[PDB]
Amino acid sequence: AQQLTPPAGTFRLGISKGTDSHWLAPQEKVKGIAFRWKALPDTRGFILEVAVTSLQQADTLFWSFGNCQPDMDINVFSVEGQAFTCYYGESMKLRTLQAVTPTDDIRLSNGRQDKTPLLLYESGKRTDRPVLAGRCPLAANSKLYFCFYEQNARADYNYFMLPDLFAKI
Amino acid sequence: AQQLTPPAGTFRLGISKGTDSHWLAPQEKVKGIAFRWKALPDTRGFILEVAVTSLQQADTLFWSFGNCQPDMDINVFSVEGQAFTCYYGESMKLRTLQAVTPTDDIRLSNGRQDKTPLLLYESGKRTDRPVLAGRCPLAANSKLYFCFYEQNARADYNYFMLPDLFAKI
Repeated sequence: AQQLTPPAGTFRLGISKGTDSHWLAPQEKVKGIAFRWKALPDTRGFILEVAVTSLQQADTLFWSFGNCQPDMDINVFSVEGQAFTCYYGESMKLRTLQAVTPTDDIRLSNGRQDKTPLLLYESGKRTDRPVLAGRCPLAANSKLYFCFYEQNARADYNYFMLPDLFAKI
Repeated sequence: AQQLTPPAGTFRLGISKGTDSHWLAPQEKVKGIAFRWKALPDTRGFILEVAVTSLQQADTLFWSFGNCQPDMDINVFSVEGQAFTCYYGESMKLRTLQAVTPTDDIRLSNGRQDKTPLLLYESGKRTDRPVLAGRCPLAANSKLYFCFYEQNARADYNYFMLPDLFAKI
């Protein structure tokens, strides 16, 4: 019901209708589109359900993900289809955020060219710290889903298992 | 017996005796120290066993690791104790290399300052693409281990499960 936030960074929602677009305000109402947010019980994170009934106000849904700390040493994204990974922090404290989106239409975009979703998506100006922008073409009587979560990086090998493993091979 | 290579990058071994140090040559023999390499049967990678018998030629073992492609967009390190992770490639094709070393004495050093292991380790010159360098103080009748391996990125959530999981919460 109430907007939930990712384990890190800023997840922003926008809508377009033809050549018109704008970023949605925190509790902004959209004609034909409803937003339900549910917290993840196991790991840190959430699922968002975009319930599309009508395309009267919006033809497309837009989203943008950015780790808005210009002081951080590391901030990189890995995109695999409709999913992405964000590595943020420093070498001595590297954190991982994982996310799953409705479409594979994800672009490394310039966060300073974000006046509207359509300007961010078609942004191409040179940037050392890009943000991610996504395009979700909408359909009536359909549901779209998002998932932002953290993964416990279970290392397959520890130093104390290595001497036995070396002798075993 | 024969030197093995990591799934990516270059793993270099060096030794020191007092204020004197040098990087070991591919089949360079060291008095009191033997190097046995074994391939990992499950995943892509290897284990190295540094068998120390005597400290007559060397009191300290040194090592370096770097991804030597300046053309490459991304190369970042995450160090957690005596273990590290390397994220290399581009956003659209990011790869992960994992490693286990004998000590937690790991530094983001400057590759250009690598004439000797002691110069690399104490390098303070600022660089955008550092190399990892570690110090392993040696002891007679002891064994040190290294492990370079790749981890199969099993994503905890997929878009197919999201509608059921949302309804389940």
